[PDB]
Amino acid sequence: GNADEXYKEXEDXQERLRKLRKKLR
Amino acid sequence: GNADEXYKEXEDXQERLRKLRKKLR
Amino acid sequence: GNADEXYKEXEDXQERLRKLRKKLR
Amino acid sequence: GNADEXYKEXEDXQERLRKLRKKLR
Repeated sequence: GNADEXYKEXEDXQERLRKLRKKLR
Repeated sequence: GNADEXYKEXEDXQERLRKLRKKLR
Repeated sequence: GNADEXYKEXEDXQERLRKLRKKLR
Repeated sequence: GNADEXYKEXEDXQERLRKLRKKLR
């Protein structure tokens, strides 16, 4: 409903930050 | 300096999302 | 329970990013 | 360049959290 939708959005943000840290370093 | 400090803050936010996902699930 | 807890955590992350953007610019 | 692009990505993530808070509530 919105539990899985949110979870998915959280892990997409975690992964975008992982990526942005690989860009900076 | 500037880069190292930004890198560490991005890691901190990534780690909070990692914890939020566990709290959600 | 966890609806308000999550909401609060989301707005803290939004505010940390606002802050980090004021640091960069 | 480097700064402008990082600034814009931080703004994009901030805007996603802004939207998630509305979806949660």
